Amino acid sequence: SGAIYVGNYRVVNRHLATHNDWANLVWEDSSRDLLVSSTTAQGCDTIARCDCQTGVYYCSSRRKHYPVSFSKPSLIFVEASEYYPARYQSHLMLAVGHSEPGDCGGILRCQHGVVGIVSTGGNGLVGFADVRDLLWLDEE
Ligand SMILES: [Zn+2]
Repeated sequence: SGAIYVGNYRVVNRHLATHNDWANLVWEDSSRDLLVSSTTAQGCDTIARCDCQTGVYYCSSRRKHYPVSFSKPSLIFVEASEYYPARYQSHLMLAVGHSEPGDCGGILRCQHGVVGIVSTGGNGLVGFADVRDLLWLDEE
Protein backbone atom coordinates (compact mmCIF):
# COMPACT_ATOMS: atom_id res chain seq x y z
CA SER A 1 0.00 0.00 0.00
CA GLY A 2 0.95 3.67 -0.39
CA ALA A 3 0.20 6.96 -2.06
CA ILE A 4 1.71 10.28 -3.16
CA TYR A 5 0.02 13.46 -1.82
CA VAL A 6 0.93 16.44 -4.05
CA GLY A 7 -1.22 19.61 -3.93
CA ASN A 8 -4.87 18.54 -4.05
CA TYR A 9 -3.94 15.18 -5.68
CA ARG A 10 -3.65 11.62 -4.31
CA VAL A 11 -1.63 9.25 -6.57
CA VAL A 12 -2.16 5.51 -6.03
CA ASN A 13 -1.78 2.24 -7.87
CA ARG A 14 -4.93 1.90 -10.02
CA HIS A 15 -5.39 -1.71 -8.72
CA LEU A 16 -5.52 -0.37 -5.10
CA ALA A 17 -7.82 2.64 -5.79
CA THR A 18 -10.82 2.87 -3.38
CA HIS A 19 -14.45 3.81 -4.08
CA ASN A 20 -13.64 7.27 -2.68
CA ASP A 21 -10.77 7.60 -5.19
CA TRP A 22 -13.10 6.70 -8.13
CA ALA A 23 -15.82 9.05 -6.74
CA ASN A 24 -13.16 11.90 -6.83
CA LEU A 25 -11.36 10.77 -9.99
CA VAL A 26 -8.93 13.15 -11.77
CA TRP A 27 -7.10 10.75 -14.09
CA GLU A 28 -6.50 7.01 -14.47
CA ASP A 29 -4.54 4.76 -16.82
CA SER A 30 -4.67 0.92 -16.56
CA SER A 31 -1.58 0.53 -18.84
CA ARG A 32 0.44 2.56 -16.24
CA ASP A 33 -1.34 1.12 -13.10
CA LEU A 34 -1.94 4.76 -11.90
CA LEU A 35 -4.96 6.57 -10.62
CA VAL A 36 -5.16 10.09 -9.29
CA SER A 37 -7.99 11.42 -7.12
CA SER A 38 -8.74 14.91 -5.72
CA THR A 39 -8.14 15.65 -2.00
CA THR A 40 -9.71 18.29 0.34
CA ALA A 41 -6.34 18.84 2.17
CA GLN A 42 -3.06 20.10 0.56
CA GLY A 43 -0.35 17.41 0.17
CA CYS A 44 3.35 18.30 0.59
CA ASP A 45 5.07 15.62 -1.51
CA THR A 46 7.37 17.09 -4.18
CA ILE A 47 7.37 15.22 -7.52
CA ALA A 48 10.87 14.85 -9.02
CA ARG A 49 11.34 16.65 -12.36
CA CYS A 50 14.50 14.92 -13.65
CA ASP A 51 15.85 11.86 -15.50
CA CYS A 52 17.59 10.35 -12.45
CA GLN A 53 18.20 6.60 -12.61
CA THR A 54 19.37 6.25 -9.00
CA GLY A 55 17.24 6.68 -5.91
CA VAL A 56 15.87 4.96 -2.81
CA TYR A 57 12.58 3.01 -2.52
CA TYR A 58 10.52 1.76 0.45
CA CYS A 59 9.96 -2.00 0.58
CA SER A 60 7.15 -2.67 3.11
CA SER A 61 7.79 -6.48 2.99
CA ARG A 62 11.33 -5.86 4.42
CA ARG A 63 10.59 -2.69 6.49
CA LYS A 64 13.59 -1.23 4.63
CA HIS A 65 14.54 1.59 2.24
CA TYR A 66 16.90 0.30 -0.48
CA PRO A 67 19.16 2.37 -2.72
CA VAL A 68 18.67 1.26 -6.32
CA SER A 69 19.57 1.95 -9.94
CA PHE A 70 16.51 1.89 -12.22
CA SER A 71 15.78 1.91 -15.94
CA LYS A 72 14.12 4.86 -17.71
CA PRO A 73 10.31 4.69 -18.01
CA SER A 74 9.43 2.19 -20.79
CA LEU A 75 6.78 -0.18 -22.20
CA ILE A 76 7.68 -3.61 -20.70
CA PHE A 77 6.02 -7.06 -20.64
CA VAL A 78 5.11 -7.93 -16.99
CA GLU A 79 4.45 -11.58 -15.92
CA ALA A 80 1.12 -12.37 -14.17
CA SER A 81 0.86 -11.16 -10.54
CA GLU A 82 -1.95 -11.69 -7.99
CA TYR A 83 -3.54 -8.34 -9.24
CA TYR A 84 -2.82 -8.25 -13.06
CA PRO A 85 -2.59 -10.81 -15.87
CA ALA A 86 0.67 -11.10 -17.86
CA ARG A 87 0.58 -7.89 -19.93
CA TYR A 88 2.41 -4.83 -21.26
CA GLN A 89 2.71 -1.99 -18.68
CA SER A 90 3.78 1.51 -19.84
CA HIS A 91 5.90 4.22 -18.08
CA LEU A 92 7.50 1.40 -15.98
CA MET A 93 11.05 1.57 -14.51
CA LEU A 94 12.78 -1.67 -13.30
CA ALA A 95 15.46 -2.20 -10.63
CA VAL A 96 17.08 -5.26 -9.09
CA GLY A 97 15.43 -5.70 -5.72
CA HIS A 98 12.63 -7.17 -3.68
CA SER A 99 8.93 -6.52 -4.46
CA GLU A 100 5.82 -8.51 -3.24
CA PRO A 101 2.25 -7.47 -4.20
CA GLY A 102 1.81 -5.73 -0.77
CA ASP A 103 4.87 -3.54 -1.63
CA CYS A 104 2.83 -1.69 -4.29
CA GLY A 105 2.59 2.01 -3.37
CA GLY A 106 6.08 2.19 -1.80
CA ILE A 107 7.77 5.47 -2.83
CA LEU A 108 10.87 5.70 -5.03
CA ARG A 109 12.66 9.01 -4.32
CA CYS A 110 15.70 10.78 -5.75
CA GLN A 111 17.38 14.07 -4.74
CA HIS A 112 14.57 15.91 -6.69
CA GLY A 113 11.59 14.26 -4.85
CA VAL A 114 9.14 11.46 -5.64
CA VAL A 115 9.99 9.54 -8.85
CA GLY A 116 7.26 6.89 -8.73
CA ILE A 117 5.57 4.10 -6.72
CA VAL A 118 6.17 0.34 -6.66
CA SER A 119 3.83 -1.33 -9.19
CA THR A 120 5.45 -4.71 -10.17
CA GLY A 121 7.61 -7.49 -8.68
CA GLY A 122 8.91 -10.98 -9.25
CA ASN A 123 12.08 -12.67 -10.54
CA GLY A 124 14.18 -10.42 -8.23
CA LEU A 125 13.07 -7.20 -9.98
CA VAL A 126 10.98 -4.33 -8.63
CA GLY A 127 9.04 -2.16 -11.07
CA PHE A 128 8.00 1.46 -10.40
CA ALA A 129 5.25 3.47 -12.12
CA ASP A 130 6.90 6.76 -13.06
CA VAL A 131 5.06 10.02 -12.23
CA ARG A 132 7.78 12.53 -13.29
CA ASP A 133 6.10 13.10 -16.75
CA LEU A 134 2.77 14.14 -15.06
CA LEU A 135 3.68 17.87 -14.87
CA TRP A 136 0.05 18.84 -14.13
CA LEU A 137 0.39 17.28 -10.61
CA ASP A 138 2.39 20.52 -9.79
CA GLU A 139 -0.57 22.88 -10.65
CA GLU A 140 -4.42 23.49 -10.71
ZN1 LIG B 1 16.00 13.13 -9.69
